[PDB]
Amino acid sequence: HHWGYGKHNGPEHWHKDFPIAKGERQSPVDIDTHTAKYDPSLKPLSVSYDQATSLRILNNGHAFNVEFDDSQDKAVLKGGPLDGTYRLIQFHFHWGSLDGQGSEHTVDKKKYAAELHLVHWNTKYGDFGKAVQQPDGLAVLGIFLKVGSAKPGLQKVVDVLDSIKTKGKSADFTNFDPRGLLPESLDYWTYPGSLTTPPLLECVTWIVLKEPISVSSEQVLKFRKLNFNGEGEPEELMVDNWRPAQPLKNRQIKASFK
Ligand SMILES: NS(=O)(=O)c1ccc(NC(=O)Nc2ccc(F)cc2)cc1
Ligand SMILES: [Zn+2]
Repeated sequence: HHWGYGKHNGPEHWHKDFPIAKGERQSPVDIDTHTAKYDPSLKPLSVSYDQATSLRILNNGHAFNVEFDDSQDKAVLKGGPLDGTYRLIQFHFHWGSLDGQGSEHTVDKKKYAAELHLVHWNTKYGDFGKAVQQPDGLAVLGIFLKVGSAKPGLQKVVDVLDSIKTKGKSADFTNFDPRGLLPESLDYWTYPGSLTTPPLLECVTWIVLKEPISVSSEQVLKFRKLNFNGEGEPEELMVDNWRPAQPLKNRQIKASFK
């Protein structure tokens, strides 16, 4: 039927509806730290989220998205490998059923418990729908989560999850500050890639931070109580909503740090 993360509709099946799944710049990938090349030409990452306007949180049946007002330059990503200004439209996470898996990117084959994706689109293309049709249309900032101490800036997200348990549920989520989800360092790896879910469009400049954030076991346990299904349908826990690493093919991962 329609795509997902189960035995019968999971990542190994996606290529039948989305042939680009076997394309030349698919994501995620394994980041081989010893093979990534330090690029001294990479500019400092500029994360400008002080005027962010969060609107809503939505369970879309695959993950949950915290959506932002992207009709003005309010929360933007610039610099690093990017040319121009990319506006924040939403963030979401991928996570595991167990602490030993859940991230999409891996680092020297290591899987983290989850991965945060802050999705931005290039303002020169006018809107998000146009941007995903362009090779430099999106910039996604990826941040690994490990289980340890709680992340205080994540708790407001965790506490609203009871109100969006099932597919199609949304709730107001204003005045949330995404700066509270960032690690101390903005050192990153970067490569050209794709959306990690269908339609798997090859429109993403990936910027993956070296430094993970820590979240508590209670925080990630609350992610795993979410449902892929809609209300009134058979319950399937929303866990392991990650795509495994894809072949790097003709790409070099660049590092901003030595
Ligand atoms: N996991 S990821 O690469 O960050 C990502 C980000 C956004 C989407 N897709 C999305 O938000 N909307 C969308 C809808 C229709 C399209 F044709 C393309 C994107 C999928 C994966
Ligand atoms: Zn994602």
